Amino acid sequence: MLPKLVITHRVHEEILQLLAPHCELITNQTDSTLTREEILRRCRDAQAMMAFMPDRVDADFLQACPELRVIGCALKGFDNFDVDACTARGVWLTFVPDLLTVPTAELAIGLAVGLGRHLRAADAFVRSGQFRGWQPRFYGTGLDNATVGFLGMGAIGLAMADRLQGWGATLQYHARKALDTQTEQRLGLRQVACSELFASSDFILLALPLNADTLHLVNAELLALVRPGALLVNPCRGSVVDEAAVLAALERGQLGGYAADVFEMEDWARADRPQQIDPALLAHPNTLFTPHIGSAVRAVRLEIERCAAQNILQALAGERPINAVNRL
Amino acid sequence: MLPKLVITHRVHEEILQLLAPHCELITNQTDSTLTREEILRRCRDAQAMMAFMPDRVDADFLQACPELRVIGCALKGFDNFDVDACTARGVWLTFVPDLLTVPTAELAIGLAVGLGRHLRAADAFVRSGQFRGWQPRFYGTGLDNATVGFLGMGAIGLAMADRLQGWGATLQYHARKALDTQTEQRLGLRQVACSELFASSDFILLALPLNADTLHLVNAELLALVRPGALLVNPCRGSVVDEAAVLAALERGQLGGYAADVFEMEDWARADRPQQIDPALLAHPNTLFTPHIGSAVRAVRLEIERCAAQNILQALAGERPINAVNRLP
Ligand SMILES: NC(=O)c1ccc[n+]([C@@H]2O[C@H](COP(=O)([O-])OP(=O)(O)OC[C@H]3O[C@@H](n4cnc5c(N)ncnc54)[C@H](OP(=O)(O)O)[C@@H]3O)[C@@H](O)[C@H]2O)c1
Ligand SMILES: NC(=O)c1ccc[n+]([C@@H]2O[C@H](COP(=O)([O-])OP(=O)(O)OC[C@H]3O[C@@H](n4cnc5c(N)ncnc54)[C@H](OP(=O)(O)O)[C@@H]3O)[C@@H](O)[C@H]2O)c1
Repeated sequence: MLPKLVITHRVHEEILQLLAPHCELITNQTDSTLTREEILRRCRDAQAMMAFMPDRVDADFLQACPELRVIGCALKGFDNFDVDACTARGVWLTFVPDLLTVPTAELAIGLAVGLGRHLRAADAFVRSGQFRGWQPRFYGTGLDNATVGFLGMGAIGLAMADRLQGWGATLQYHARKALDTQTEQRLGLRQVACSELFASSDFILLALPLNADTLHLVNAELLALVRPGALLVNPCRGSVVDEAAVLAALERGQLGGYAADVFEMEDWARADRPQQIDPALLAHPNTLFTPHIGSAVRAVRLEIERCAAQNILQALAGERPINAVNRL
Repeated sequence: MLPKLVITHRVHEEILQLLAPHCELITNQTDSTLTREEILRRCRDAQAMMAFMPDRVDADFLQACPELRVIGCALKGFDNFDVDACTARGVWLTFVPDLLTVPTAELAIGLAVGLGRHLRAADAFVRSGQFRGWQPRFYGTGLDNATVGFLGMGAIGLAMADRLQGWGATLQYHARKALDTQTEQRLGLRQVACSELFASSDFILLALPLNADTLHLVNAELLALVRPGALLVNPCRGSVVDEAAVLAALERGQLGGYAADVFEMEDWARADRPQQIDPALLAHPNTLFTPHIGSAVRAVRLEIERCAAQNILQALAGERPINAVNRLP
């Protein structure tokens, strides 16, 4: 009787082969996301769960799954997992601290450039077959000589700052805690107040987790302070911004653009979670969107799955998992 | 009697105000490109011309405009301007050496990320209203741990190299003349043969002017060498590549993607240029295109127009324009 491991989404064959000698595998080798009800059913007598972005684990889920020893998350932002409840029940919660960082930072910079330069409309125009040569059109905003503000300066904030080093921009950030002097000085980063960040940045790049303190942090009040025409890029979590306030800011022309890889409709732990992205936001010309593909780099996804798998195996062997989010 | 200046495309009002005290202005303050016949009509008795990327000046053009003393180009690559004919006829030709470099480099890296990460299709999907959370589609290629190859290492090549410093890539390049060692070492650039560049790069970024030597340089022979899935980005000139060879390499799935800001159809000096981009190339999913917007940054275009205007004014005053491309008596 090997301990039962429920894997909620498809995994590489290499990962199944890695886990097989140690676990009874209850797998979902399809392209689909299963219902919460079905996931809960599978986990009833499970000793381990490998969880992904669409998964949500609350105190009630854990209570109904009394044999769970570890939830190994194949992600960085564990906002949909009740860590406190995991700890109270003696359940390890693990994440993937580094592997998602660089692919997400690359995408965020791609979105900043694409948004500033009208990539969406530009490509549509060429693809229409109507291109006849250069025109005095599609004039946009570049990074050279601009001020770029980072909200949050953890892994992704740092990775984005690294990647903007040759770009002729003035870099500033707001964080809860100051970056160490050497890193600040290396990256040419200046620490500013949150309001100052919004008032003086031409590009605003969000790099915050979603928690109680950051929920709707980017609200109407804060957006009212932005330089007219400022560009906002959200590769972190949807609910860090109030998308309705963002749309309003775009429509009044105070916000020059919004680019996002993440959306409020994805934040399952919210009882009042928006069920869709507002069609008016989707239709706005000053936007650029991606469907949570921040870590969707082909080579990286096997490594992410492997990280989660190794953490799960450590927990099942009675070790402290290397990437445990909590302490028991 | 003031010298007549023909400005073929829309400029900022400030530039009109700068020029008006010294020139009779014949303007095109619309978003349209006028016909060559209309431009010739306007330029017949003009002393000056401010020219843009859609313009083409050949021997015949100059012959029809015997009073022209300066053509001030609001651009860097003057491949559609016969400089030899200008020089022979005593006409200054001026360009903009540096201002276009940085915004074009920014775009090219944007195109590299956009192409590698299926940004075009990803955005189309989200906007459909059918987004249902994290999903299995749109897995792509990143720059981290990838080999990035630059063909050419002039202003744009160097600007791109500068901008990729923190990206965790292995950078290599081919040029006719190598950079010095200190620069190569600081930027982590290794010089390789052209064939090796194409056989070993995950991303290939073009940074060449269009001339006799570079016309169709990126042809079937070179594309046949690439790693399955290699991504090609062209921010320089369309005709540096053979777009038919590119399409074929895409269709067989050897070339992973092609992103371009520039197209063979724009290269007016070529008598055998295509008149459009192949519909099949436009229809291919592994592509990302922009309509020659390399320097389309609002603040930069203003400074580009200012540069062309200043050069024109210098020439009309009887002095050598600071950014003259040619030398006269
Ligand atoms: N789009 C994607 O595919 C993708 C991929 C990976 C991650 N993400 C999301 O992006 C988030 C950030 O990722 P990361 O790897 O950079 O996480 P990280 O390394 O934990 O960095 C987050 C930073 O934000 C700071 N912070 C927290 N609350 C703050 C507040 N109220 N004001 C200012 N700063 C605050 C934290 O500082 P303290 O240490 O002081 O709390 C931390 O330094 C993740 O939590 C995840 O939700 C998205
Ligand atoms: N998309 C846009 O909007 C946009 C904007 C600006 C420029 N451009 C285009 O991009 C081109 C490059 O721009 P740039 O500013 O980098 O020009 P650049 O500073 O003149 O650099 C071009 C480099 O290519 C090299 N080269 C010339 N012929 C070559 C050959 N046959 N083989 C290998 N290398 C060769 C040159 O070196 P040598 O000294 O050895 O010849 C030079 O170092 C421009 O000419 C223009 O056509 C496009």
